[PDB]
Amino acid sequence: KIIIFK
Amino acid sequence: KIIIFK
Amino acid sequence: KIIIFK
Amino acid sequence: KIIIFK
Amino acid sequence: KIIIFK
Amino acid sequence: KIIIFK
Amino acid sequence: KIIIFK
Amino acid sequence: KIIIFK
Amino acid sequence: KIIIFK
Amino acid sequence: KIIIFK
Amino acid sequence: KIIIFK
Amino acid sequence: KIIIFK
Amino acid sequence: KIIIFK
Amino acid sequence: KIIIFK
Amino acid sequence: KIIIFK
Amino acid sequence: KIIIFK
Amino acid sequence: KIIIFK
Amino acid sequence: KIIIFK
Amino acid sequence: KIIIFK
Amino acid sequence: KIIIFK
Amino acid sequence: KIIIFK
Amino acid sequence: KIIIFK
Amino acid sequence: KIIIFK
Amino acid sequence: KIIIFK
Amino acid sequence: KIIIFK
Amino acid sequence: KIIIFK
Amino acid sequence: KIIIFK
Amino acid sequence: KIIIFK
Amino acid sequence: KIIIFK
Amino acid sequence: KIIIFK
Amino acid sequence: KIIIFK
Amino acid sequence: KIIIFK
Amino acid sequence: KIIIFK
Amino acid sequence: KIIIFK
Amino acid sequence: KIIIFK
Amino acid sequence: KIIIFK
Repeated sequence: KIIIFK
Repeated sequence: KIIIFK
Repeated sequence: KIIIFK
Repeated sequence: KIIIFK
Repeated sequence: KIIIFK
Repeated sequence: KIIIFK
Repeated sequence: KIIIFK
Repeated sequence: KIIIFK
Repeated sequence: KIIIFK
Repeated sequence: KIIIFK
Repeated sequence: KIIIFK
Repeated sequence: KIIIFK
Repeated sequence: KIIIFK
Repeated sequence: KIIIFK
Repeated sequence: KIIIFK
Repeated sequence: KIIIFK
Repeated sequence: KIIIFK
Repeated sequence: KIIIFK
Repeated sequence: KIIIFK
Repeated sequence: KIIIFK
Repeated sequence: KIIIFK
Repeated sequence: KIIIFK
Repeated sequence: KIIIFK
Repeated sequence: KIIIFK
Repeated sequence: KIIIFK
Repeated sequence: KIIIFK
Repeated sequence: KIIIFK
Repeated sequence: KIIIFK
Repeated sequence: KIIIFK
Repeated sequence: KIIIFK
Repeated sequence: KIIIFK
Repeated sequence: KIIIFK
Repeated sequence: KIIIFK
Repeated sequence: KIIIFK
Repeated sequence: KIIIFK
Repeated sequence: KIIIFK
């Protein structure tokens, strides 16, 4: 899960 | 989980 | 968990 | 694998 | 693996 | 693994 | 809110 | 809020 | 709030 | 009166 | 009266 | 009166 | 509210 | 509120 | 409120 | 006379 | 006369 | 005359 | 009178 | 009169 | 008169 | 030979 | 030969 | 030969 | 004779 | 004779 | 004779 | 692999 | 692998 | 591996 | 002879 | 002969 | 002969 | 042989 | 043999 | 053999 933002 | 922000 | 910020 | 540059 | 540079 | 530079 | 990867 | 990776 | 990685 | 010039 | 110039 | 100049 | 950037 | 940046 | 930066 | 916002 | 905001 | 905000 | 700029 | 700038 | 600047 | 004004 | 005004 | 005005 | 070159 | 070169 | 070169 | 001349 | 001449 | 000439 | 520049 | 510059 | 500079 | 790479 | 790499 | 690297 290399790049995640929320 | 390389980059995460919330 | 390499970079996390909240 | 991910690469970002300018 | 991640790379970021200028 | 992470690398950041200028 | 603003987000940049460059 | 402002976030930058460069 | 301001965050910078360079 | 956010920006004014004369 | 945030920015003024004359 | 945040910035004024003349 | 006003925002100016490059 | 005013923001100016580069 | 005013912010100016580089 | 010259005026610039950037 | 010259004025700059950057 | 010269004015700079940076 | 001459002016040159970028 | 001459002006040169960046 | 001459002006040169950055 | 090369000449530049900018 | 090279000449620059900037 | 090289000349620079900046 | 503001700008000349030969 | 503001700028001359040869 | 503000700028001369040969 | 990456190669740059600038 | 990365190589730069600048 | 990284190499820089500047 | 070779030249590289910015 | 070789030249590299910024 | 080699030259490298900034 | 001025520039080579392999 | 001015610039080589392998 | 002015610049070599391996």
